[PDB]
Amino acid sequence: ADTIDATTRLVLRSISERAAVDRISESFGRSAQVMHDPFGGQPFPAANSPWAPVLAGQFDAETRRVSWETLVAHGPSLYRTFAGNPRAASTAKAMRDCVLRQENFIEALASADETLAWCKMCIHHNLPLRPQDPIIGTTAAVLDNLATRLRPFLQCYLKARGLCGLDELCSRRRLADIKDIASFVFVILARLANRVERGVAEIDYATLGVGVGEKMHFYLPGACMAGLIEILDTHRQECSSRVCELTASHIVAPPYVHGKYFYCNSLF
Amino acid sequence: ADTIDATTRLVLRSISERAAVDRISESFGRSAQVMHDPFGGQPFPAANSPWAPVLAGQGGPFDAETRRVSWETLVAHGPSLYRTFAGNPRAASTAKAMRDCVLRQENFIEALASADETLAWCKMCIHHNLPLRPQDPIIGTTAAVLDNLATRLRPFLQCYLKARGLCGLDELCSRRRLADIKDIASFVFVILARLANRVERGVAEIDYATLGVGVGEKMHFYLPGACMAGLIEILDTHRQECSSRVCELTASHIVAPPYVHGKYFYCNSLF
Ligand SMILES: [Zn+2]
Ligand SMILES: [Zn+2]
Repeated sequence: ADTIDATTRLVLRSISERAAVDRISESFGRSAQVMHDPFGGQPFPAANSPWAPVLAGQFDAETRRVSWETLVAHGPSLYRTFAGNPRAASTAKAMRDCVLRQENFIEALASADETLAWCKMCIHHNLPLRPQDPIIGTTAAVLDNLATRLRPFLQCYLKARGLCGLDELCSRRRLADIKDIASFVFVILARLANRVERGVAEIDYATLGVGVGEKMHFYLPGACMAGLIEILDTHRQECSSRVCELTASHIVAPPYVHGKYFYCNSLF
Repeated sequence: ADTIDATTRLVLRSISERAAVDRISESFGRSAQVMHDPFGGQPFPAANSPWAPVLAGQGGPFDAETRRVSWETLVAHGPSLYRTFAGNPRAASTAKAMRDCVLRQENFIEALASADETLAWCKMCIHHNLPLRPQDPIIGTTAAVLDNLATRLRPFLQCYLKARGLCGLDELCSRRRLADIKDIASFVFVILARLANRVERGVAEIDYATLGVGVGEKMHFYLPGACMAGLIEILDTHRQECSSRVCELTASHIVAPPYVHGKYFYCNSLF
């Protein structure tokens, strides 16, 4: 019969023996210490780089904003910085992974666009797509973030479109399944993340839906953000579910209104 | 061959034709307006309820210290809130929808607290021999705290679970077997996955066995606060058995989330 074994039950209760405010502050202190100088004195070289501000171990969207034209011109420089500094890149990748997994909804949308715009730029210049660089390497993080936030909404929305469920889209990972902006974002990110996870040497352009001799003309920078905000707004015109309208609305307008009832902690 | 069809490419490119700063302000306005009075005329009745503060469309952010209860207080006052949930299905569905959104956007410490809130609530129901109902706002949003914690801890747990000789995160949440529980991490994810599964299957009431509790038993193995205390602990101690620098970095940044590095640009050509 399936059950929690006796010894494990003791392990779980024994948590109380080592739980205390003091112990918590000491444990936090050790993690805080790690975050003080994570690059350990081997940051990205920033000499003569236009990306120096974001290469340092020192984020405001508007402050770090670039036009597409600027990304085309200076993109290769950042690409070369990533490729030429493996230790810093692994550091950066680890940190970026955590950032993307805790970003709010608007921030997550921007990270999705940062990812695809970065791929668009590489394809524009006929550069290989490098799974090991910090941006492509953390595709799964923004995918996971967006899936967690949008899953309830997409359960209804994707049904209205007559499309596969979110889980199905992300497991099938077929270009042929893309029929709207939601399926585009999740299928492409899922395809990209899957290639990264398998540890391929480089990522085929077809992964991004780009054929031989073509470029990523069907994606414009900002489309993830603009597109997903729009359907969160417009789906209510075709849907009679109040629960759905609340869900869509609260994603777009996140200030807390209701839903927490108590905090109970007997241990510290 | 596998390709993005031409019709869909038209749809995708047309996003630009409608994208504008104004349009975004208008859309945000419509969502903000819904959130002005989400219970829309049918709030929880709160007369002579000790839970009145958290039953209204509150005016400001949830305060963990103000809304703190001892286990003894939860046992005493729990049945009242339970009765309010069960007695007001329309208000409860509204509450459940909002809580689901909250839990899916909470930060790591908040997520831990919501896991304990969920399990302590279950333990209180079991204490009183009350049915576990999927329509209950707290039980009903189990999947939300599950998804959030999984998103945040997945890279850490890949290494940690392997060191403990346990199943992977995905396997744990797929198999959903009590026999796979051998530590706090597997406990939290297996139990939440089991509970979330019963919720989505729309059962009348959820068997206590779902939470690993047999006939007449009281969930002795769970102490309120164990999710938060336990998971904070392993994020601290795993580095002692693991030689990986980047794993230590991952664990530390989860515990200490202020931004340091990792974002490179913002590019939006549409608005
Ligand atoms: Zn809907
Ligand atoms: Zn490790």
